[PDB]
Amino acid sequence: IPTVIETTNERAYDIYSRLLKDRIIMLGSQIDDNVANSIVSQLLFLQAQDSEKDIYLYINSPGGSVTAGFAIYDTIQHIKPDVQTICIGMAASMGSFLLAAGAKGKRFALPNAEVMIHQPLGGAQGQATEIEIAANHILKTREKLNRILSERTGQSIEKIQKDTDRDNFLTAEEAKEYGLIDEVMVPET
Amino acid sequence: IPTVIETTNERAYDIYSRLLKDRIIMLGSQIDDNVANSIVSQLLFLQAQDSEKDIYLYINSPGGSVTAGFAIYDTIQHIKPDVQTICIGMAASMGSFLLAAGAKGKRFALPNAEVMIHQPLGGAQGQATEIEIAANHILKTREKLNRILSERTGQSIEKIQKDTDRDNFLTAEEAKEYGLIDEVMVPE
Amino acid sequence: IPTVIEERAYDIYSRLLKDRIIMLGSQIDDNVANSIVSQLLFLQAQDSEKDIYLYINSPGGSVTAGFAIYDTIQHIKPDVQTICIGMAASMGSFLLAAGAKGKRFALPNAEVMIHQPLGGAQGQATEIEIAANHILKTREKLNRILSERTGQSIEKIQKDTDRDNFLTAEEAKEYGLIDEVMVPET
Amino acid sequence: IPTVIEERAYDIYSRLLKDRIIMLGSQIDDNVANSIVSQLLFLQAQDSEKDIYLYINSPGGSVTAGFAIYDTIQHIKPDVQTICIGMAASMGSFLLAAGAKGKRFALPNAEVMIHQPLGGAQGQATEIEIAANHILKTREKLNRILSERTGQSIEKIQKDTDRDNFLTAEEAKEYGLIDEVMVPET
Amino acid sequence: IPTVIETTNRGERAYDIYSRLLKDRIIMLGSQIDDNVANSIVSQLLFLQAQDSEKDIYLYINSPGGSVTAGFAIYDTIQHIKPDVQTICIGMAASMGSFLLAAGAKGKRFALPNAEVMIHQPLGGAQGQATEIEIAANHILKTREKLNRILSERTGQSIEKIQKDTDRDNFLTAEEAKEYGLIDEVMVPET
Amino acid sequence: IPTVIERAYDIYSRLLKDRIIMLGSQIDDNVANSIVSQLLFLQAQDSEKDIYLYINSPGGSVTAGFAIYDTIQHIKPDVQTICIGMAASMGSFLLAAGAKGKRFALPNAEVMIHQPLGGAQGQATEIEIAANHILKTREKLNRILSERTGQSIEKIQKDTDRDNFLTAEEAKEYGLIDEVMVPE
Amino acid sequence: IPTVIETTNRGERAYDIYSRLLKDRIIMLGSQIDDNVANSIVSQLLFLQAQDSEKDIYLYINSPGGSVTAGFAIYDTIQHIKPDVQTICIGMAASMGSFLLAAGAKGKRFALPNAEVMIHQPLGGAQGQATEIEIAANHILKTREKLNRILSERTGQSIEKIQKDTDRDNFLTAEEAKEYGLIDEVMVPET
Amino acid sequence: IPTVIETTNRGERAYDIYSRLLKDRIIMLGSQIDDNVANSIVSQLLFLQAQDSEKDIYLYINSPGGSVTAGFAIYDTIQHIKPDVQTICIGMAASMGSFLLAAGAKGKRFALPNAEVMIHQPLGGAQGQATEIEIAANHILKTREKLNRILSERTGQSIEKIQKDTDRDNFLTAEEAKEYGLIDEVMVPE
Amino acid sequence: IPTVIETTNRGERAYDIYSRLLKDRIIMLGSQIDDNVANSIVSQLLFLQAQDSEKDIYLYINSPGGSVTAGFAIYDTIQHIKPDVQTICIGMAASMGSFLLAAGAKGKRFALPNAEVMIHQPLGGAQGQATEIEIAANHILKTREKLNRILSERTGQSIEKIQKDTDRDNFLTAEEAKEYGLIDEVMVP
Ligand SMILES: CC(C)C[C@H]1C(=O)N(Cc2cccc3ccccc23)C[C@@H]2N(C(=O)NCc3ccccc3)CCC(=O)N21
Ligand SMILES: CC(C)C[C@H]1C(=O)N(Cc2cccc3ccccc23)C[C@@H]2N(C(=O)NCc3ccccc3)CCC(=O)N21
Ligand SMILES: CC(C)C[C@H]1C(=O)N(Cc2cccc3ccccc23)C[C@@H]2N(C(=O)NCc3ccccc3)CCC(=O)N21
Ligand SMILES: CC(C)C[C@H]1C(=O)N(Cc2cccc3ccccc23)C[C@@H]2N(C(=O)NCc3ccccc3)CCC(=O)N21
Ligand SMILES: CC(C)C[C@H]1C(=O)N(Cc2cccc3ccccc23)C[C@@H]2N(C(=O)NCc3ccccc3)CCC(=O)N21
Ligand SMILES: CC(C)C[C@H]1C(=O)N(Cc2cccc3ccccc23)C[C@@H]2N(C(=O)NCc3ccccc3)CCC(=O)N21
Ligand SMILES: CC(C)C[C@H]1C(=O)N(Cc2cccc3ccccc23)C[C@@H]2N(C(=O)NCc3ccccc3)CCC(=O)N21
Ligand SMILES: CC(C)C[C@H]1C(=O)N(Cc2cccc3ccccc23)C[C@@H]2N(C(=O)NCc3ccccc3)CCC(=O)N21
Ligand SMILES: CC(C)C[C@H]1C(=O)N(Cc2cccc3ccccc23)C[C@@H]2N(C(=O)NCc3ccccc3)CCC(=O)N21
Repeated sequence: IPTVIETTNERAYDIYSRLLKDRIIMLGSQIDDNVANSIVSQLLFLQAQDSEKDIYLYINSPGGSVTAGFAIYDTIQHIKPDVQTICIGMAASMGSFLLAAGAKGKRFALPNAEVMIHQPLGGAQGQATEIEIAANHILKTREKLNRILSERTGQSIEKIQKDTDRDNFLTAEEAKEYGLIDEVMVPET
Repeated sequence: IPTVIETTNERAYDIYSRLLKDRIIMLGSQIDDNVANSIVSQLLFLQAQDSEKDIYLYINSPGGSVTAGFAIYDTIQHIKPDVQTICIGMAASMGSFLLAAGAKGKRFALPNAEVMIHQPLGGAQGQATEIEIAANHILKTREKLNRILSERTGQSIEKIQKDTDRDNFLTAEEAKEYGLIDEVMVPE
Repeated sequence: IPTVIEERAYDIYSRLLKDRIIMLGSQIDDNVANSIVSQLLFLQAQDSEKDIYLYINSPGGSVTAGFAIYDTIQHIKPDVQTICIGMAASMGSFLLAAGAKGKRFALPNAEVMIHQPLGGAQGQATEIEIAANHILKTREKLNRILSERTGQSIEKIQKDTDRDNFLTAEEAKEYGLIDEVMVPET
Repeated sequence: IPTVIEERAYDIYSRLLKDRIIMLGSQIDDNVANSIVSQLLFLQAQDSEKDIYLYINSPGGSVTAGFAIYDTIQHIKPDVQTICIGMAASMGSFLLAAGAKGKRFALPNAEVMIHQPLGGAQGQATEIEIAANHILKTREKLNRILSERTGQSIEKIQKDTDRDNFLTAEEAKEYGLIDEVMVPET
Repeated sequence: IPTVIETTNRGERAYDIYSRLLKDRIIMLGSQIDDNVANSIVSQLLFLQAQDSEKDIYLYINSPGGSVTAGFAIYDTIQHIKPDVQTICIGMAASMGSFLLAAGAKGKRFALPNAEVMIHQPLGGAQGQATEIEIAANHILKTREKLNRILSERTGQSIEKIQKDTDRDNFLTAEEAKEYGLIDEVMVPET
Repeated sequence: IPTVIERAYDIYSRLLKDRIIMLGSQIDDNVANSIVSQLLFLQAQDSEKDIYLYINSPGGSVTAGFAIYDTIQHIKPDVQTICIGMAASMGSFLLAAGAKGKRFALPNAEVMIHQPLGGAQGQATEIEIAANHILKTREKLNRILSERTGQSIEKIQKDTDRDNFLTAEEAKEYGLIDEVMVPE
Repeated sequence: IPTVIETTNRGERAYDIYSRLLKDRIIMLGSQIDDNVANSIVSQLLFLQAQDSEKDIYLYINSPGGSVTAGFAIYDTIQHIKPDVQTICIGMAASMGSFLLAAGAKGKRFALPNAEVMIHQPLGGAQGQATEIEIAANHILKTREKLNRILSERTGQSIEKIQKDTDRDNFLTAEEAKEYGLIDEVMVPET
Repeated sequence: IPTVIETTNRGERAYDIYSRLLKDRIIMLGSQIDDNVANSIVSQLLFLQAQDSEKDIYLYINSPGGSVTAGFAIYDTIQHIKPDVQTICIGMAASMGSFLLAAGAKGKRFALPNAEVMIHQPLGGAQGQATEIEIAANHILKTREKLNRILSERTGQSIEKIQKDTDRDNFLTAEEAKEYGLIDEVMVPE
Repeated sequence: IPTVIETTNRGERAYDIYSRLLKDRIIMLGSQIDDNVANSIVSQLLFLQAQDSEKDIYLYINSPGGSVTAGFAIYDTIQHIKPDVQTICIGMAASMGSFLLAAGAKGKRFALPNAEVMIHQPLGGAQGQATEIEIAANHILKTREKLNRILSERTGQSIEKIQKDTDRDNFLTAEEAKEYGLIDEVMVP
């Protein structure tokens, strides 16, 4: 991880910390509780710095913990600044959920980025009533995810259910048509 | 596993095979598909030998596969002879279910034998709809087990549900009172 | 595994085989298939008229090994009865359905399950394609034969095998996988 | 593995061997080959006129062990029928094709697969060269014999074995690996 | 990792050797491409643009390749930014590494004389139900078409030729890579 | 392993009744002891009649191989050697050790010859001892192969330096076998 | 392990090949010498004596050696019994295996032409306190003196030569073993 | 890894011992050659050129070799840059390590008296289908020709002799390496 | 590993204890000799020469030995540089460690009273074809002759005596090492 030195009228930054100085947050790995806590803490801090200016959330993630994902989601919605979401490389599972949770009109993906949507994965072991509890829980968390995706894509709950049943790979352009993003970010002129 | 000799007008038997000659079947281990297939085959054979005479099912088992258990259960009910069930040492899970499935009035347990009843155990991993399928399945299998236990003990489905929620250890005497067995087999 | 004696000594499974009963009681692999195939061919040579009884308590297994058993059942002259006791799943329930017309049974609390075939593929994109085309062609093949023997449509079987589908013995009868639920005697 | 009594007692596979049926039902290694070879030589000594039946349900295996079986089949006087049930892949399908002319069969839903031989090489560049030359020479050898026995060209076999190639029984007949699909009575 | 110290009029700065290369707009892609490596490269590229949107960037490539998806994070970011990104293959560029070598700015894709370039199909895996394997197979095949289409655009070779030539591992010399269109020049040694 | 009845025999034991010995696996001390015991027994049964040694082996222990070799040479009967499938390393050595004019291979059988493999670990003088030993055992093997193929020690050394795969026909030309056993 | 059936005037008996050799007073020492192998060989020797105390016994040796203690179980039993025990080295006799080769009856110790004979010191181990290591070291050294003394008696070589010659691994040809006194003759083929 | 502190006119600067050697244009190739080691050495070489394109660079070699590809990253970068790169074998230079020893600037390839130089063929592996093994075999053989050709150019020995001499492991003394042409001089004590 | 601070009147510096010893021209060879340890020691020796080509260097040795090749990297660099390199065995010097102890500047090779010196043959391994084993055996034997020749030169003992004496592990007291010629004096308190 390289270091960059910025000159003034000189401060040293690791490249990711430097991006954070310009209000860019990197969600570039599997989403676990650690990654969520860091992103949450960055979002809260960037608000305290400036509650008006845009934040940029870079997403290259295969997804991960639903619950950790919702830590990030709730914090994005809570804070005053618009949070732009930009999918580069890949956004899958909770990663593509969070891609869709970006501020209205500021959800992007670069041309060859990969977006995937599916159902949540989990597990249950033990007594029949314990398995029932876990099954009811993961199903309730599927309804919750599907409801919010419906709100933010404009697709129906019924269509999202059908389309998330098995792994569903989308192109950037297909993600735009679906409502997961607003624009495909074309290269500059 | 020792060998014994029978005389008459002489054959060598391993001790378990000799018990089988006197219509005694040993269910003495964890119930898996192998054990079930052997017990099923023994039951069918003993019927062909004599469709009138009683069969004796010895049970010292912690239970095991529900499906394999129901292979034994259905075969017991299907055949013409009465199948006595005798719990010695321990009958737990599907083992105690099968103890209760013995012929009416011929379900026994020795004084210090342990009987335990509980819910079926399982597992599910993967997508939400896959976990749903597995959960619906194990719950349907619970209703099925509870319904048959109700029929054979005389207890209500509601009471069996409550009483199987956690592990429930019973004495032989308590098992009699519950309806899982008919008598505690007293000594000379 | 106990021994029974009638002047001749038999292990219990071999004694069942003397009365034309074959035990399919485990995961279906190439060994189990070869044994069952060999038993079926032998029972035909003993008597080509008399019924054979195929006991099924199996979670299924190899599709290819399953089709060894299937083809041999169809090839031989005797009717092969199929009787599901405990559980018949995957290729086990396929073979349950392959029994002679009108002689496919299940006992009351037996469990029947149907689903799609499972497999794997690893390597280059064209290698994965080959494996994917293969498992899909083997799904069509299984679905076609199940359609023929249950009387259900290929389209319905596809829908119904998409995820694991547990059936009661009675539900299996209604579906056409078996002909009768074998009730207890009098 | 069940026992049948005919009084002489036989394990089911040994009984099949009494009727000149040899089971090739597993991965082909040196053990399996040695057993099959020994069975073939014995059956010849019993009767050099009567047909032998080689059952094949194998994913293949050792090329060299395979050629032990192949050479022994060709050497002995009796015709060796080959019958693919379930699956014949790799060296298994090679041996299926090596059966006596006009007596190579497969049951309707049996699976036949052909591909190139698999191997490995590790060490110095000249050691890898030696191993590479060797496996390539053994590919030419296999392809040449398959060409002779199917009637297909060496060039077509090379193209068709490049990647895994799954065939139906009917497709195997058209290809020349077998002479006929063994239909049931109906 | 060696530290070097630079001297100026406002002070001395200490740099790890790689960070010092980054100060001169040189980015090191020198390992298996995973999501971490991609995120770092992307972040470097975005930063170097903000420093100066006119000046060239130099992407050193010694990589066996790796994640296709992580590779496309780097690719899309190269194309998006204003500066030309030079690509220089030293030692080896294979799989997604050679793809990215070809994605350098037109006329500024280089390889040193004894560098190794390899092209092949993407690798993957699938396990489970037949319809799950179908999905994965369709996906990796669509990703092959996507890679082949872009390689066609940037080498000038046809999609049909790239398909044939990537079927199995295909090792190229630097000179062969030039002829193929993966690079523009073999970088000869100086005077 | 199937049983045949004539008196019940496992298939390999039945081959032994007709003086056929199976060398069908990696050569270790167990396999050698069995083969040696079979050879001594078959001599006691009949010291005139031929013995048939089937070979489908990748080779193995040099020392165990020489147990079989010395016993073949010692006994009165001719021991035919027949390579089916594969004969490599000590397996191809033993193929060559068959009675003069009765060394065969079937058409697609594989014969391979190479140097002996080994290992040494510890002090410099311990490695020296092990190196001298494996080199002396190479000379020994090369000398006997020279005697039985008719090739020179120098040519065998060159030809065994790296793995050398031969066809049955090539093995005949080389002198490892006398004939390729054709089908009638 | 194959079965042979011997057909005679009193019967039809079936033998595993090794048991058949034992019927002709041939004992197989064909593996690593541990306590099991020793107990079997001892039991065979005692039985063959009870069968016939006049007739020769034949001890086949193809062994890399092993337990010294187990080896001395075999040695002492050979010396105790009345019959001569011939020893025949085929393939290899090493460590305690070559010791036992030398322990055969005087004039009846053989090796086939390409058999390998090796002699060396006993191997062992010690771990723990200094006085425990001392005990183990004294023990293995006394056991070396014991082996060397008996080898001296049976080869005719001096204790001091055996010590020098067993210091490192010492490989001998059959012919060299004859010259050394470990065997009496190299068994040459018929003619 | 110890730290040394220097005193000058622009400060008092702390260096890890290896970084201090780099300040005097000395690069340490002291481990198995993998892609990391190559990238570091390449980056050091490019930096030392930018510092001063006239002054000599010193490449210390104590390596058993390693990746051929990574080795050629170092080789090509040495040849590309303007400064002479001296090569000095201390302890051991084997496989790609001895190749790089030979790639030093003409007349400035050294080895200390008891240093060990070894040359052999490249090692590799191949697993899978016959055509896959063919591809890998052709590749490692083409890479052998490539290495042999360059060694021929820099030692002055023929391609045929190098092939024969690299067939199995070949250990050389420093003096034998001089005679062979892998180095120019054995560096005697002062 | 503790830190010491040199508090002077001109320049306060912090040093890890080993780096501080290096400031006084003391090099620690205190572990198994591998290529890393050799490269570090070599680099220290070269640096100390550049600092002052007249002043003595002190090489502390507490090592069980290790790589012969790496050992000869250290040996050759000692002999090459202009300063005398003192060698001081404390605790233990074995294998290549005792070789390097003997390679110290004439008259400046020391050992403390209860230090342990051990000499033996080099250890190695060989696996594969007979000709490969031959090559490895010839190599380790040539390397033994090389070590024995240099030990002979620096102890004053004959090559024949060193061969005999290194055949098996040979433990020496400090005093015995002096008598042998591996060191010049036992450093008394
Ligand atoms: C609506 C709150 C934004 C306001 C309230 C509050 O509820 N929290 C709890 C709190 C803790 C962690 C994460 C959260 C995420 C979401 C919501 C709340 C979260 C802390 C917050 N503070 C703050 O933001 N300070 C700004 C700041 C300063 C320095 C670093 C980072 C942020 C401190 C003072 C205060 O009253 N609050
Ligand atoms: C009892 C018959 C009324 C049921 C019917 C049948 O469906 N099967 C299939 C079958 C196979 C395995 C296990 C089963 C368990 C339960 C029910 C069936 C089971 C076998 C049975 N046979 C039989 O008992 N023969 C006598 C016998 C002799 C020796 C051993 C065992 C049984 C063959 C003749 C016949 O019509 N049947
Ligand atoms: C189709 C045969 C019914 C007729 C024909 C044949 O095609 N095979 C091939 C063959 C081999 C193995 C398994 C098969 C499975 C299915 C179809 C074929 C299979 C063997 C068979 N034999 C036989 O049944 N013998 C009777 C027998 C006696 C005792 C045990 C087993 C079988 C030997 C004599 C003979 O001509 N045949
Ligand atoms: C047709 C003969 C000319 C073949 C010839 C021969 O070359 N071998 C070598 C040999 C050994 C093993 C496997 C082989 C496979 C193929 C060819 C050869 C094989 C043995 C064979 N014998 C035989 O068949 N005996 C009959 C028999 C009886 C009982 C069991 C098995 C075989 C013994 C007598 C004899 O001359 N021969
Ligand atoms: C061309 C605009 C669309 C760029 C736009 C934007 O979309 N992002 C998102 C973003 C995040 C990560 C990686 C990306 C890669 C490609 C595109 C976008 C990427 C950040 C960017 N910013 C910036 O460059 N700031 C300057 C800077 C300073 C120091 C380091 C890096 C960047 C912040 C200000 C701003 O409006 N944007
Ligand atoms: C032919 C004699 C020259 C051999 C002589 C001899 O020195 N041995 C030692 C001995 C043991 C093991 C393996 C050997 C292999 C090769 C040579 C020798 C081997 C065995 C042999 N015997 C024998 O053949 N008995 C016949 C027999 C019958 C049945 C089965 C096996 C052997 C016992 C009686 C006897 O004096 N001898
Ligand atoms: C020469 C007598 C001193 C032997 C004496 C004795 O000391 N033992 C102990 C004993 C046991 C095991 C192994 C030994 C090895 C060496 C010495 C002794 C060993 C057993 C022996 N017996 C016997 O040989 N019976 C005959 C026999 C029959 C069948 C098989 C084996 C032996 C029982 C009768 C008897 O008095 N003795
Ligand atoms: C010698 C010029 C002809 C090379 C040319 C070029 O092609 N590269 C690419 C490049 C990158 C990495 C490693 C390489 C290795 C070999 C060849 C090329 C390599 C970098 C170089 N730069 C430079 O040296 N900058 C100075 C510098 C400062 C600090 C440390 C290192 C270098 C940047 C400016 C520039 O145009 N170039
Ligand atoms: C009498 C000349 C032959 C010495 C000459 C040389 O050939 N090397 C190669 C070299 C590299 C690595 C390790 C070695 C170990 C032993 C011998 C040589 C070694 C280094 C030296 N330099 C120097 O000392 N610079 C001063 C310095 C400053 C800081 C730390 C170390 C040294 C660079 C300038 C120079 O011309 N030389």
